[PDB]
Amino acid sequence: GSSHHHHHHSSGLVPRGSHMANSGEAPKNFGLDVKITGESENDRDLGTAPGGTLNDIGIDLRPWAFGQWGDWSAYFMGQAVAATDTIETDTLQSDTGREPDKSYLAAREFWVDYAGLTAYPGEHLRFGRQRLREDSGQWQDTNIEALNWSFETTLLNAHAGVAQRFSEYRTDLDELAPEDKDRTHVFGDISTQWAPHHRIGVRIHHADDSGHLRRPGEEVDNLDKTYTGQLTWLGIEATGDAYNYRSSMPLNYWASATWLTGDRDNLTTTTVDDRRIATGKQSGDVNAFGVDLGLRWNIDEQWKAGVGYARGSGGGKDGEEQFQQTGLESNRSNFTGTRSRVHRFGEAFRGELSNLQAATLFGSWQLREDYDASLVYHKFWRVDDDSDIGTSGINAALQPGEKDIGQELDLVVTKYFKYVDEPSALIRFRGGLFKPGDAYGPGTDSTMHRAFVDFIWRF
Ligand SMILES: CCCCCCCCC/C=C/CCCCCC(=O)OC[C@@H](O)CO
Ligand SMILES: CCCCCCCCC/C=C/CCCCCC(=O)OC[C@@H](O)CO
Ligand SMILES: CCCCCCCCC/C=C/CCCCCC(=O)OC[C@@H](O)CO
Ligand SMILES: CCCCCCCCC/C=C/CCCCCC(=O)OC[C@H](O)CO
Ligand SMILES: CCCCCCCCC/C=C/CCCCCC(=O)OC[C@H](O)CO
Ligand SMILES: CCCCCCCCC/C=C\CCCCCC(=O)OC[C@@H](O)CO
Ligand SMILES: CCCCCCCCC/C=C\CCCCCC(=O)OC[C@@H](O)CO
Ligand SMILES: CCCCCCCCC/C=C\CCCCCC(=O)OC[C@@H](O)CO
Ligand SMILES: CCCCCCCCC/C=C\CCCCCC(=O)OC[C@@H](O)CO
Ligand SMILES: [Ca+2]
Ligand code: NA
Repeated sequence: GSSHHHHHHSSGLVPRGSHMANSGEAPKNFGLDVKITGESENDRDLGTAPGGTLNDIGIDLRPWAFGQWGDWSAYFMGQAVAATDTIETDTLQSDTGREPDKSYLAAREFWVDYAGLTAYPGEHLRFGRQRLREDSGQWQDTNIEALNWSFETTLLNAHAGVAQRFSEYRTDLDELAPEDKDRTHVFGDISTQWAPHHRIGVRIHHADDSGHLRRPGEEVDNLDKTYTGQLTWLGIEATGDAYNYRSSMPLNYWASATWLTGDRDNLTTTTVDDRRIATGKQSGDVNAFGVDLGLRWNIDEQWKAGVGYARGSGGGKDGEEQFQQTGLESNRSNFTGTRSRVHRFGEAFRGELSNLQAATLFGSWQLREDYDASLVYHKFWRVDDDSDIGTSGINAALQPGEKDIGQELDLVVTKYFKYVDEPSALIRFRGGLFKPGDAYGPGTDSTMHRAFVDFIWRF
């Protein structure tokens, strides 16, 4: 069930001979996930700077081990990558002692788990570097060192945990991103299925930085923090089979509203002879708000379509209304109603919900467990046209006073195999075409793309 070590993986594949493939089989003690990935990307800086283009291939091997003894269990998954350039073989990868190598080894997960606090198999406590994920992917979808308690039953779901990055556990990245250094996350949620297939819930997340900012006069480089924060996200979420590709209902929906409160100390800098020097810091409250809404029409067993709107506040008095996400999110979810997860704000733009408004349209198709396809359109705007947006897959400056971020068309197409009841492999095309709007200004490329083919096999 939900405690299975691959439960959260987007692939949704089942190895031949596993207990999940046939319940008469014993749980596997080991396996191998093999991934071959090609990536073409051009041009992430919209032509404004040298580099930013990829046309490259790689292999990513992920052996894993699992043991189970009464209420105790334990899991390890390693990772070895070899590629022709530094492509993305991992949708959850650290965004980048921060220069990745073409080839590297990593310890992806390593945890121990105790399920004995209660008799519910959906209840367990997990300690170590582990996959944390909730269904929207907008709060947590990452591998991180954590102590996390899960409780999943028919009428009640709840979770609580703490997490913090201490290393990347990678042979090529020796340092943490500044945003992660000394940042502790505590989180939890409670929800209930108040009617068959409809859930309502509350969610909380708190991030606290124990690190310090550079002092005035000190040089500032890319490994220093830009701010320290104490931030709390408090949300309400309602869903009707939002992320369930097997739904029986004719309509599926999601609605969430999140209030971000707390305080940030923002480092100030100036440039002095081509160098960046700290000049001080300024504190201020944050009082910001995010919303994501979606409606999906299940037209028949195979065809679906829908619409989405999301907005993360921006700007405001001393920047207090600048919404931002936890930093643990992927923003990838099954929001098109298929077995494949899709980036909620574009495979190319990869928007974070921060000073950003997005309108989305999608269609999808699927056949049994054998195929799926999704076509997604997005239009993006800034909320406050004198404030930055958050992270994105585009490295180009925004022009003050322009709200038109751009538009994007994405296509995902997947074949599952090894008709197959429980597939053990897949081949997927995932592409996004991004058309920058007026916020990107003159001299930028008219279009940009990011496209992948992935072949994944689980043994
Ligand atoms: C404590 C904080 C970090 C978590 C530590 C987790 C380390 C776990 C790495 C282990 C991988 C899974 C299997 C190890 C034990 C397997 C074992 O000998 O089981 C006995 C038998 O059932 C099969 O060999
Ligand atoms: C090993 C480190 C532990 C850190 C966390 C401390 C745990 C303290 C005890 C927690 C208990 C949580 C269970 C509460 C809910 C139980 C429940 O609703 O019913 C359980 C019962 O009906 C079935 O056996
Ligand atoms: C229902 C089963 C799913 C069917 C899947 C069909 C796959 C279609 C794949 C198509 C890929 C390439 C599409 C053309 C690219 C056009 C393009 O880049 O235009 C750029 C230009 O318009 C910008 O001004
Ligand atoms: C259902 C069909 C959907 C897509 C159909 C159109 C064709 C898709 C072509 C694939 C594009 C992904 C781009 C990355 C592929 C890997 C790549 O560029 O390899 C470069 C080399 O092999 C290394 O030099
Ligand atoms: C700009 C986008 C277009 C406008 C969209 C407007 C959408 C309005 C937002 C939807 C509100 C969600 C209502 C909650 C759903 C669950 C509900 O109604 O009650 C849950 C239970 O009854 C609790 O027992
Ligand atoms: C343009 C983008 C916005 C479109 C989506 C807006 C709507 C999002 C969904 C939110 C609320 C819909 C109302 C919930 C209805 C479900 C419900 O209460 O069912 C009642 C119960 O009897 C079910 O069996
Ligand atoms: C279920 C039957 C098949 C799916 C039904 C339609 C859903 C798929 C359509 C999605 C994306 C394709 C591109 C749409 C272009 C949108 C566009 O240009 O919007 C107008 C533009 O002025 C900006 O608002
Ligand atoms: C089948 C279609 C159903 C879904 C319709 C789309 C979803 C709701 C659209 C409503 C509002 C979102 C658009 C906000 C636009 C704000 C805006 O353009 O501000 C900046 C403006 O100066 C243009 O650059
Ligand atoms: C019904 C299908 C609609 C087609 C439009 C989908 C847009 C998202 C996909 C993005 C880009 C094109 C995908 C096909 C392969 C692209 C590719 O290999 O580009 C090579 C690159 O060197 C282009 O110069
Ligand atoms: Ca470039
Ligand atoms: Na339990």
